[PDB]
Amino acid sequence: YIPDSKFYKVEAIVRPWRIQQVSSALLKIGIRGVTVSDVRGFDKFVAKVKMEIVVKKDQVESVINTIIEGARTGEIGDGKIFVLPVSDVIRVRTGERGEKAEKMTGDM
Amino acid sequence: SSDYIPDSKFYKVEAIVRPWRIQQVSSALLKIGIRGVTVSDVRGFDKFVAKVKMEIVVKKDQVESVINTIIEGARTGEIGDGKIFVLPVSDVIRVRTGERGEKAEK
Amino acid sequence: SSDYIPDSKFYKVEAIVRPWRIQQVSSALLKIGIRGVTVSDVRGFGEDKFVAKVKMEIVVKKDQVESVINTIIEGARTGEIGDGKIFVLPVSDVIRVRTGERGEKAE
Repeated sequence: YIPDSKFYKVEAIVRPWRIQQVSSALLKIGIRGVTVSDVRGFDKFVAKVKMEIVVKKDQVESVINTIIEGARTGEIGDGKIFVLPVSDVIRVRTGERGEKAEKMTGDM
Repeated sequence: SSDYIPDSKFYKVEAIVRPWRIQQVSSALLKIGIRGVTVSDVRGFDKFVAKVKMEIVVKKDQVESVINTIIEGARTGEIGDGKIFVLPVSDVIRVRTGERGEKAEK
Repeated sequence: SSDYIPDSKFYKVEAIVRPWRIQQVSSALLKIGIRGVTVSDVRGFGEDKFVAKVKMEIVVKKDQVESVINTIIEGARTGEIGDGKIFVLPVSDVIRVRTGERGEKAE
């Protein structure tokens, strides 16, 4: 990927009713945590949700594929996935940084 | 300089602007042929100022027209008009088809 | 290292933290002269059960990043599981809407 980076944010803008399917699919590949927020596409709007996950470079393709598995319906309006370089990941609780900081360690 | 660092094929143009200027920005962007803007409610400084984040991912060569157009739609002249951020995007994937890169952009 | 990869003039510091720590993080940043933090509500899905968090975003110069990280931790840390994470992403440029000022003038 260009830019090259140790970590990447995978940002998926998908249908709100596909949250659980994407989340469950990610869990199967060891991605235990996703961050979700409400967004609107074009007072007429289309409701979407942004799903954000930060992973190591070697996990990006698996994450993309897994999100598609959960989010795809075959109908126009399935959304888009963006990949952005992440220079650093820090765990607030411990100050751990990098690989020691990327995994989600919240309660299930 | 248009040669943004880091170099990337795509960039996210992220604008934090006044909530009431969103239709104006969207319309202005439509006038230059750009669609697919995503909008979300954010807040700046339990007292807050309501703002809207508008996000559009485009090719490197579209960035300057997008910046100019957002300003055109969002500027009022008063303090609090907001800011625009440009961030490198390594790839774009259309969920429906699996198309990647330029095919997936619009 | 402070020499972040990718190398960039600016970086977005993105903190996903406990909602009740907003005021402490904002105050702490103010104490080091940092203003212009933007916040939004997010849901940690990782019945439709979730954890409420707030995403705090600030775009700063490369040389402000370490102070910003440390200050956010100071404001947001409780020591208990669930304090959240900070992400750092390169930002190629900042533009002020009112003036059209770019680069450091805008940031």
